[PDB]
Amino acid sequence: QSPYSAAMAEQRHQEWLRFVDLLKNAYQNDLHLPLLNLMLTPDEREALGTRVRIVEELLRGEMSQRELKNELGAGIATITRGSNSLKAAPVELRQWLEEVLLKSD
Amino acid sequence: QSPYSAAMAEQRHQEWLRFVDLLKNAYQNDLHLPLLNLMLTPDEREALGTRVRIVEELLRGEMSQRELKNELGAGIATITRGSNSLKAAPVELRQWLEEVLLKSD
DNA sequence: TGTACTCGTGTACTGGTACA
DNA sequence: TGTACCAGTACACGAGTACA
Ligand SMILES: N[C@@H](Cc1c[nH]c2ccccc12)C(=O)O
Ligand SMILES: N[C@@H](Cc1c[nH]c2ccccc12)C(=O)O
Repeated sequence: QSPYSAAMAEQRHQEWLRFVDLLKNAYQNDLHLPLLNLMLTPDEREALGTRVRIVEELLRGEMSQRELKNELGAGIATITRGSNSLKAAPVELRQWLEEVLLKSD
Repeated sequence: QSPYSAAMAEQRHQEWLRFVDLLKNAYQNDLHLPLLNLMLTPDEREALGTRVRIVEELLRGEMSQRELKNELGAGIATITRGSNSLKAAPVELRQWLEEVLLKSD
């Protein structure tokens, strides 16, 4: 059993909250897409316009191969793979994610 | 019926904005990490750490130089891509980065 | 027969060398 | 001079296959 610097949410590999404070401080206005450029490949317009499009239906249909995740977008894998959402675990904090969507509780 | 996209239309690409306003709100704590991974790019948790960290230090003066780009974590193709990064932004969006470094604020 | 999951490839990442 | 291509890593984006 090794010791741990307090509990809180960030620990072991935090190095991210210092990232959000500046990443969103720009989000307030149109300064959310100026970060998807200074990094060259951040042209994730498809990795964002198509990936968000996967939960968009995963939280409603979640049937995979039936709407248009890839026939004209991109998700077939990024929409059916969502079944593995455990990777970024939604339920852990989906509680707030649903708060801004449904969180019917 | 129609998405009405003739003039302006909603907040322009609501797909990215809906993911920005929801981010900042949860970006305050760890409610954004579930989304940054289960709805953005999760293995990118390292990519963002290294994609901005290069621009972060780029404005400072390091993380790129036949040895900083590497010691940084993967800035070589990145540090160099950082130049191409201007591609997703004609020095305008990069201007927000300066807003928190030299532009003014 | 249908559908789900897993897999493929290109390249995110990571970093080295050569060229511009 | 540093990076862009290129090499490596392992994954992402994207594809296909297998089972039910
Ligand atoms: N996540 C960034 C990673 C990146 C690629 N090349 C870069 C150059 C500089 C900074 C970041 C990057 C992106 O989407 O591209
Ligand atoms: N970058 C995320 C995007 C993604 C791929 N497949 C998904 C399935 C569901 C939700 C998101 C995704 C990932 O690699 O996982």
